[PDB]
Amino acid sequence: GPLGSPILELKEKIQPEILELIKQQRLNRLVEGTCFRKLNARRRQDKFWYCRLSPNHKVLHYGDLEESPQGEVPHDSLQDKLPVADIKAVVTGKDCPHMKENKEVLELAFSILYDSNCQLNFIAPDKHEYCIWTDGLNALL
Amino acid sequence: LGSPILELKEKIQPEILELIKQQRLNRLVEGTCFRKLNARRRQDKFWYCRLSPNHKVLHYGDLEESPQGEVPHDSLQDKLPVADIKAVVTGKDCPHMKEKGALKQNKEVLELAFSILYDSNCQLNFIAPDKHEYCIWTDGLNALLGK
Amino acid sequence: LGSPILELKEKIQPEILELIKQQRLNRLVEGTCFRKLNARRRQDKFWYCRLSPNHKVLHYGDLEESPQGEVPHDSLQDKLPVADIKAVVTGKDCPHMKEKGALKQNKEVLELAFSILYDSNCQLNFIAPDKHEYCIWTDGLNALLGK
Amino acid sequence: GPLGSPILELKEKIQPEILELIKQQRLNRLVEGTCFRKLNARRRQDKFWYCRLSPNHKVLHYGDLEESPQGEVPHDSLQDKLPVADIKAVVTGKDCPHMKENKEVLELAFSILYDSNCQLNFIAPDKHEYCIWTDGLNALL
Repeated sequence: GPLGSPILELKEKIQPEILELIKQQRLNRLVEGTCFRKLNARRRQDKFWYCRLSPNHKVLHYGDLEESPQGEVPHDSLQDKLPVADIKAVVTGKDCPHMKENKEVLELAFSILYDSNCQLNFIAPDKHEYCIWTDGLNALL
Repeated sequence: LGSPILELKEKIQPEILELIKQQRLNRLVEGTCFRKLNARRRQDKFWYCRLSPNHKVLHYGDLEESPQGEVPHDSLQDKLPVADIKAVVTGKDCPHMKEKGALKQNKEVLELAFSILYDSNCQLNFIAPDKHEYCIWTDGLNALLGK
Repeated sequence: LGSPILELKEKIQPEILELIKQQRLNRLVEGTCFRKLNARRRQDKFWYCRLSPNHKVLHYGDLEESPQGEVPHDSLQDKLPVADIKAVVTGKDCPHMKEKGALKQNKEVLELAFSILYDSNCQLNFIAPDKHEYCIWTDGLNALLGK
Repeated sequence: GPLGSPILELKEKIQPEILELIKQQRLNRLVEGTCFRKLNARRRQDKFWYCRLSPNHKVLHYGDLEESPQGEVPHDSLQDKLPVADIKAVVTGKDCPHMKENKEVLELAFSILYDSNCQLNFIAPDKHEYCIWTDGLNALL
């Protein structure tokens, strides 16, 4: 009473809540993160590099790992960081600066462009990890 | 080619918005019995309005009483093609809420009033029987038009 | 450890059912003004019933008129702890729909009647003002109890 | 009119439709399928083996591939088939008959038990494919 009707709550409440929870889940995939292999390591062992979103969603954290992790990678421990605010664009495939030259690698390549003319270049280990980053970056941006 | 990780954004999310949208519209397909406005002595005092199953036309027609069963789309005299709708207005902005003489409405019914403007001179004027039917129509018409 | 492919079943699906559930319950938190039953000459002719924000207690109390603003939970005389509810009955199975004398209800209101049975002798008896409020209460009580 | 209210459609319509579409999506992941490497091939090349659900959801189809596919694998072309009706159980990890003996492989192992005491044993290529099969089999069963 005496105005308004729960008939409205499908559009006014249920719909935005569902969009929000799907948004949050696209972002939480990034918070969890991905371990990438250091492809040009020429160390005796395999070397790894981790990238993940901070818990408040405002900062990318990334850095070298001595081993592939079997659990959570604390973000503050990683060497490097990138304010999400400082991201200009995400580019994909042939558009990536490290891809100017191979059909399968192009499907896995993405780059984050930031600042002056800086770029954080990736080659995802598989198409699921690739989709996690590109979809999560779309949500973020 | 292309991971199932994408189907939250690309499949589940639009299919959920489509379900919600279709439900808002199907509430008008069911339709509503309205009190007839400017009804003379001895004329039918009700009329029914419902959206066609394909969501393309509003069917409507007078009724002698509030119906106990379903009123099929085809049995209603009149059609208003949805494409012909200019706008929906509510409350004080409805022509039937601007009557000055014997046709004036009680102000008590202001929160219940809406009109569909079509064809740059015409209205379908409504007074909802209640606030829930009001919301069915205004929310349903939002879905049919903008959102 | 453990893929994001699982979060359709394990995260999105339960969070959607929880949203829907919480909405059905929050419709009772808003509550409804009911017509007072067996009201004597000069007694308050309305009463309000609403669920506590934590969904644990039904608050209710008499009102002199149908309220224009919100009726806060705390201002209502009486509490019925949800845990104390045995059952919900409807229509012909409501005690107030079995009255034989001066307290009998018009049969027209049968589809609007429901009662909450509590404490193995007591009822809160309701006649919903309309079919939409009826559904708010019956659907809301289903969510509070079974589903 | 004159009975019922759209207030009911959250519980009676929206809720089951959403469960159904999520069900359908867990099953469609299987319809698309997964290419598995033939780990004990000792052919000159890599050999592959595909497994997928039929479009009507009633039959598993699987068989050897000469190459990793870059597209849709028609199900009728695959050598073998398994009525879903004939599936007794899905077992996981240490419970798998091919796992009686290695923490990372156990996380990827699953077996479909069918018929007499038959078993179709798998080692998923990655944790995403593993989850696609186990979640999809749960939906199916």
